[PDB]
Amino acid sequence: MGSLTKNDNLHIFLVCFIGQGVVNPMLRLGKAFASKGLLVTLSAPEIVGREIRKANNLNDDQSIKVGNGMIRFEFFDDGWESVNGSKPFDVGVYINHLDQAGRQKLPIMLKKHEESGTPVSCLILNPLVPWVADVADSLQIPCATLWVQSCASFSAYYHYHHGLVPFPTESEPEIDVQLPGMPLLKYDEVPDYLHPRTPYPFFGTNILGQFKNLSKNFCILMDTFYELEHETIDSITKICPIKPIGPLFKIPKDPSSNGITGNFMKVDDCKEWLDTRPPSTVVYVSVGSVVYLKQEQVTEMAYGILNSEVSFLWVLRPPSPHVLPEEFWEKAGDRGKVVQWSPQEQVLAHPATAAFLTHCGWNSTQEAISSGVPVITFPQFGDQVTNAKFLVEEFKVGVRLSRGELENRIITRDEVERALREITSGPKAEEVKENALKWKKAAEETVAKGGNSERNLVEFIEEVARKTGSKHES
Amino acid sequence: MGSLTKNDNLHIFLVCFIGQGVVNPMLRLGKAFASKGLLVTLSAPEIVGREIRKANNLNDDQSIKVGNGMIRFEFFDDGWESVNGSKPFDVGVYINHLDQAGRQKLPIMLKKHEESGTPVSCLILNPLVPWVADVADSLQIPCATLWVQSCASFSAYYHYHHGLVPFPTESEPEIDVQLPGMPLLKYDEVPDYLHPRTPYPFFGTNILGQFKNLSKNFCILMDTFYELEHETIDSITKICPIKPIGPLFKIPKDPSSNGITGNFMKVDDCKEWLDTRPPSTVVYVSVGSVVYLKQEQVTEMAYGILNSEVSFLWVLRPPSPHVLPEEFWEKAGDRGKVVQWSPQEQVLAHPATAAFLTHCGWNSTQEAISSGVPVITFPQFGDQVTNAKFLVEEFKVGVRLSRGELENRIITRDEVERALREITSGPKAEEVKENALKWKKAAEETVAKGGNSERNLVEFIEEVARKTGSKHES
Ligand SMILES: O=c1ccn([C@@H]2O[C@H](COP(=O)(O)OP(=O)(O)O)[C@@H](O)[C@H]2O)c(=O)[nH]1
Ligand SMILES: O=c1ccn([C@@H]2O[C@H](COP(=O)(O)OP(=O)(O)O)[C@@H](O)[C@H]2O)c(=O)[nH]1
Repeated sequence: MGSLTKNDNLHIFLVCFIGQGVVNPMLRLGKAFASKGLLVTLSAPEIVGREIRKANNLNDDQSIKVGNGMIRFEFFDDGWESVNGSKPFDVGVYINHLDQAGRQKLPIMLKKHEESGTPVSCLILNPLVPWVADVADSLQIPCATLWVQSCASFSAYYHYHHGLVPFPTESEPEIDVQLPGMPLLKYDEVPDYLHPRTPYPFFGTNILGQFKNLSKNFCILMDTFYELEHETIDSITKICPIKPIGPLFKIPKDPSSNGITGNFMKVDDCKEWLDTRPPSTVVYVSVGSVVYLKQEQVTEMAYGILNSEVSFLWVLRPPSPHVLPEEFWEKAGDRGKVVQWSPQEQVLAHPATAAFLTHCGWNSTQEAISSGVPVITFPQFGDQVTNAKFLVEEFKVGVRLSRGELENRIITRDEVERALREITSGPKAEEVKENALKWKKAAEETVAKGGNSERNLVEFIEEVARKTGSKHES
Repeated sequence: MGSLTKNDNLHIFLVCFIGQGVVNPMLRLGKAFASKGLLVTLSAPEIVGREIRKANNLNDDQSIKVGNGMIRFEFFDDGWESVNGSKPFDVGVYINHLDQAGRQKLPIMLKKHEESGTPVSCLILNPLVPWVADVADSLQIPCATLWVQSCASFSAYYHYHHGLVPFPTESEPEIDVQLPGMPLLKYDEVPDYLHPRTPYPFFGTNILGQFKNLSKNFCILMDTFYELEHETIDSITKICPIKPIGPLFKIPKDPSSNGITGNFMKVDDCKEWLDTRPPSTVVYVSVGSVVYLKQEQVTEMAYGILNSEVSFLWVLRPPSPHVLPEEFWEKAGDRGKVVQWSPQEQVLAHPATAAFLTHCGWNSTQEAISSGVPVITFPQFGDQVTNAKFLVEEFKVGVRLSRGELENRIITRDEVERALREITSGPKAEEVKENALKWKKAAEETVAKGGNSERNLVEFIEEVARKTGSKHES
């Protein structure tokens, strides 16, 4: 191999987009790198940097030490407030703006790190900023992308963008889709951003932008694990350099980096009330922050919860409706608790928790899998309808409530009551609970030393080290 | 009459509920009283007082001088944050809480004003705090209520609560309702909070609480004017002591009190862009802050606006979606402006404004009438469907777009385009514009010296003065 003529650290430079859905997985990846001694720069537009500085207490240089590793923050000015003015935020307009502004700002940052003696070893982007890979390719800087949805969802978008398999069109809106290494998907089980009936076609186009220059990333980091989607991963690896490294939230947390958070919203305290509950009795209900439920759907949920008589912890976050029935609060004093934002990981790990009524976002899908908590699937849009199909039919840890908002119907209180009673007692409840405990074990092993996800991460670091030549001068 | 043996001022004590929809009309009434030399106390729960102190710059005693009159603020602790805790806000829960807390706090405030030499002469409440009239009656303190919807809407709720006329029920959901002095209302033209199909039955119950003890108010102040609803007012006055004093926003504003505002949201600047527009060309589009439009409806609005080719000023306020088509912004550079919160009164008074696409809330309905601006009716829920029927069929200043969200259908872009083109040219556009200019004149006269609304206000002040005996000691 040759005698050592240099002993440089590596410098990982992550580039975020907007919102907690990108910052948190990106920040979790950066904390893993910093615990292994690498210098990590979390970079983001200034509109994100305002929320990061407000949520945390960053010092004058905005950096924390983790051994010889480090997590530092470098926010760049996207010029958005000056250009956008009084207009309401439009993510379709913004993503194009960040493309132009990012291509101007990133080379300046990278050139400065080169002059300052801290050259960037690897850029890591996400699907909504694929221009990072263009700048990386032009500078001969290795780059990788962090896919934060399931591998099933990746395979759907890949085959759609490349036209490798017939998808539902306006002429045939209801044909099934058979993807390699996947179960057969119904027309409404494909990530419905890609379906012609979607009200959000722009969300699909934005995700599809990752695939136009995907081959510029030498590695596709995935927030999933091999045991969970082994058949889909086997089929995709033959085409793309994907490497499952998830669940990102289950990687061992280093205490010297646990002070940093990517969550921007206040967290209500659920631990105190959960501790008073008998084990495996509370049904945790949450649709996240992006889902906005109509009043009529909330009412049927309240009556279903009330008629089911189950104990519950309901995350009912309003915008800036929603009134619950009066009879609900008469009985809620003994049975349930209603909050606006819960500590979901802590809640799913509590011994009082029995099930998770969820909208089936991929983070929640993985957190339920990793916690051994069975689910009631209540998908709304996007890849949720896909995650819901896997939770119930493939992972076999779930009970179905709805098929997504494109079904265009209110889920009645009788449907809510039946699903709640089914996940809490009877033969189906025992089956999905047992399967969920086998997924909890598999998730805890893949991130442990020697696990599939842990090995792929160290392999990525070593591959970066080889490309950088961190121990051989030139 | 007798020799004068005292020379006291009056003390008007207004009690608000929550939100700008109550604070602003209440504050406008208080400013009118203070310009006529009366001491005015604007009272509200502390959760409102936080927004009032943040929006304004109140001194240590929180009072402004207007001649010998005065506007002062006295916020009381409703104990809500301690009781509610981590629960999301529920107006159904809150209104009952404010009932219990209000009945405890108001007598303490009133008793203190009595001991401090500033006894309250008249209490003025609103329909969502009718317990004020109970406390006023027990203390022999005159009280009046401020009805902030149309007289047509009052007559609907009055006859419903008293069962004087058959309304739509679950058995007969589609029968018409004939109210005295009113045009025939279709089943979906009754304020739909009262219809069995409403998703918000609690909003109707809350308003109906005003009528259970309405007869304790010696006067019912109305934010309408006689010329506008003369036939309905004639029929109601025979039963109830109503006195139209509106439009409240068109009462002459005193400069020494114009610094106080009841609006809590930031105001984008539209005057600069409107000044560059040729006269009577811009279609102002706004659904207020309470209406939350789905993405699919926003898309059709954008394409209708774009295909209509009209100039526009669109108030598109998102919660804390909503993405507009890319083709929209290519053409919006020359034709339109999109903001999050506009100065609506200033916008409706600008000579460039041509029409108002509105959700037909009563404040917006009156502001369009008072400004001489024709409307496209786009009602959502509540009394809006009633205001929309009057705007188009009775006031004859409007063009109909939809019949409310209970119709349960997306208004297509072709319907948006047809309505936009109809209000901006052709014979209907000339007719509704001419009628709107006749309502502008009638509105400006009723608030001027000698007008119907102005006389009813001075008559109310004199009646308070007689009950108080402000010039004769005992
Ligand atoms: O009350 C809540 C709801 C959600 N979450 C977290 O927020 C993220 C949302 O995940 P998901 O991908 O399902 O939501 P989406 O992308 O659909 O908004 C997850 O990490 C959850 O654990 C949380 O901490 N508290
Ligand atoms: O962009 C906007 C929208 C509304 N308004 C004002 O807010 C009030 C809302 O009136 P309305 O009763 O129609 O609304 P709602 O009660 O339905 O929310 C009116 O005084 C409007 O002039 C405003 O100043 N700017």
